[PDB]
Amino acid sequence: FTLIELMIVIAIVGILAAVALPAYQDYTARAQVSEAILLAEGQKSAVTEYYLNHGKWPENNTSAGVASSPTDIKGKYVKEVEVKNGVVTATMLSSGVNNEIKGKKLSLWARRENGSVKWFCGQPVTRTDDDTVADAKDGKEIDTKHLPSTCRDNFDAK
Amino acid sequence: HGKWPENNTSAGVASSPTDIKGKYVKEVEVKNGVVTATMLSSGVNNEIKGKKLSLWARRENGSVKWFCGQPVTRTDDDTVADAKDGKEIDTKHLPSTCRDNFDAK
Amino acid sequence: FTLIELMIVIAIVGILAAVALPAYQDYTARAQVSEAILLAEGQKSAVTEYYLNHGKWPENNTSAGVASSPTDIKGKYVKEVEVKNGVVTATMLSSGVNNEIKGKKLSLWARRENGSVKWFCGQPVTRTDDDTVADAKDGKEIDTKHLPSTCRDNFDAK
Amino acid sequence: FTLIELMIVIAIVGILAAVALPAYQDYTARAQVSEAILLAEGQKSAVTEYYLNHGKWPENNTSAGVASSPTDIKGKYVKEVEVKNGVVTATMLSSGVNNEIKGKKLSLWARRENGSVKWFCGQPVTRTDDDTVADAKDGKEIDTKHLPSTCRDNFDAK
Ligand SMILES: *[C@@H]1O[C@H](CO)[C@@H](NC(C)=O)[C@H](O[C@H]2O[C@H](CO)[C@H](O)[C@H](O)[C@H]2O)[C@H]1NC(C)=O
Ligand SMILES: *[C@@H]1O[C@H](CO)[C@@H](NC(C)=O)[C@H](O[C@H]2O[C@H](CO)[C@H](O)[C@H](O)[C@H]2O)[C@H]1NC(C)=O
Ligand SMILES: *[C@@H]1O[C@H](CO)[C@@H](NC(C)=O)[C@H](O[C@H]2O[C@H](CO)[C@H](O)[C@H](O)[C@H]2O)[C@H]1NC(C)=O
Ligand SMILES: *[C@@H]1O[C@H](CO)[C@@H](NC(C)=O)[C@H](O[C@H]2O[C@H](CO)[C@H](O)[C@H](O)[C@H]2O)[C@H]1NC(C)=O
Repeated sequence: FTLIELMIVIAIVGILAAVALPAYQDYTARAQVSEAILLAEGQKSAVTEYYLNHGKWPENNTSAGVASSPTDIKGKYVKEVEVKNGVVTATMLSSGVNNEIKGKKLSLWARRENGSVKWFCGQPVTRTDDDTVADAKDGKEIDTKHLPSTCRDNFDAK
Repeated sequence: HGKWPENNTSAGVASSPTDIKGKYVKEVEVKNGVVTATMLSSGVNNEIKGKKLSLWARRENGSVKWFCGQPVTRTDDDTVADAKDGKEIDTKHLPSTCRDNFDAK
Repeated sequence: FTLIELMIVIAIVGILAAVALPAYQDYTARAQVSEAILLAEGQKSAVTEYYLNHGKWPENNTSAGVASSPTDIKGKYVKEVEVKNGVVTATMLSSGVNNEIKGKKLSLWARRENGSVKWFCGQPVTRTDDDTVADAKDGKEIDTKHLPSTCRDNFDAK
Repeated sequence: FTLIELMIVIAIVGILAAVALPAYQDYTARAQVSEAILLAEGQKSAVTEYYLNHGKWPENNTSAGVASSPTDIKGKYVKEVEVKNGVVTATMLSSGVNNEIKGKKLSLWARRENGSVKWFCGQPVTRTDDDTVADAKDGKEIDTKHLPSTCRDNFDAK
């Protein structure tokens, strides 16, 4: 006979949350990845200096002169950050993150410019030789959709 | 947090179920993300008082989707089941938008 | 004989407002707290620098090099922000806020990482020693329900 | 002899619409103003930076580094947004709006905090000196009833 204004408006806010659910869920993940990136960076300094001073990429965190323990460079969504031959990889925690990005990671690596180096940011990579890396293809890479426009670099970016 | 709120206080709502009541609603309790609403005993039909429904959600991964239907219990973080017991509001009294089954996806 | 469509629909919008009342009232409070947090932050800079440059936490706002007057770091819902030995506490005004959060506050404190510091955000805390704080247990803490997921830190968080 | 249930219920929905008419008509206007406010903001950035970098308020849009043309910062209910000496005013279109708010506007202005500035939001204002504005009293101000609780600032708010 009457009461449908309360019933529909409680059910439009319910469906509004369902539509606002995936937007906040990738905005959210995309936000948790933007930090793995900040934790990865700032460690470029150590790595850059080590390379320019010696001409060899730092083998591990201790070589680069950073928390000798990967797990000591963690965060809220970051379970750690390891330096492996100049390549700095950031791992996403398992608690406090999206759902399709946890335990997932990215990498920052550089290239000899000769007198200086240039840095790249993208999906996990392994270093082959002092001037070549390759996709750490394995299945734990953070999905392209979660990576900034500034971190879409490919293993062979120059 | 990636975990469903255990109770009202966890969800950050009137720590007391009875504090989320109404004219026909005797309360609303959050039990592991599942929100159940109980029908008062005074001021209602006759075959719906003391009866209730539930709203529960499901991880969409990055977001969640909500369901509305007859009382349900949460089993695991992504599974609930009919709170079969006899106090569910009869299908005839539920909107077309609240006919969801325990296994709706 | 007739007119119940106008009577029920005016009474469903009335009860719709009553159901929409607590949702807007915690969404609202949760919004007024999210600012006390923004006012508290951005003062991390002063405090961080003071600590790293001297190895001692700033005793008060003036030491940290900020509005020497706590009341000078207020807002709409924020009655102020005081720095007490590196701990930055934000107080909720008494006018313009929820109802169960006014005159209530939170704290931001940091911890020596050795070469850098890490910040925490949560319910009011007091500093004991240069690397230890404790619950400013007293009854004026902003209730957990009003605090973001990013500001649920405990006095002993590391 | 009979048919009054159809006659009354068609006439209760008719009067229900008449009662729901003013509610949707201020909820509506109040909604069209909330945007003039969003269009006004986000231009605070340009204005803030211009002031902090030079110590003088941007004279006009071009100075602030925004669509050199006021009319280029319009919307659905917004006919434009002009920056006049740091004061940003938003004008309500003439088509697509309430009825007692079209061609009407509001202003956002700031104040030197010394090292930073604080923003205000309210009824149209004019800038007198670098730290003083005044009511642009003229009759085209959006009525207090249509302004959010967050945009009730007076010319002398500090
Ligand atoms: C740090 O990175 C260096 C990269 O050249 C690496 N050196 C070489 C030649 O690979 C360092 O390892 C050397 O020093 C450690 C010290 O304990 C050890 O002796 C290794 O045998 C030697 O290669 C890297 N340091 C560490 C601690 O691994
Ligand atoms: C709120 O829901 C939480 C869901 O994870 C739940 N935590 C866990 C781990 O189940 C909270 O309970 C925790 O906190 C309370 C606080 O008194 C108590 O210490 C419990 O032992 C602990 O599990 C839920 N909060 C409450 C108040 O129940
Ligand atoms: C600022 O924080 C400092 C933290 O070390 C604190 N110093 C010490 C040793 O606690 C400053 O106080 C010192 O300087 C003021 C200046 O008037 C005064 O002389 C105090 O006696 C002295 O401790 C803090 N500055 C202020 C103004 O309190
Ligand atoms: C932008 O705002 C400035 C605020 O100081 C204003 N400058 C002054 C001194 O008022 C700019 O105007 C100056 O530059 C324009 C450029 O054509 C013109 O030369 C004016 O004479 C000069 O005042 C403002 N820029 C514009 C384009 O108005």
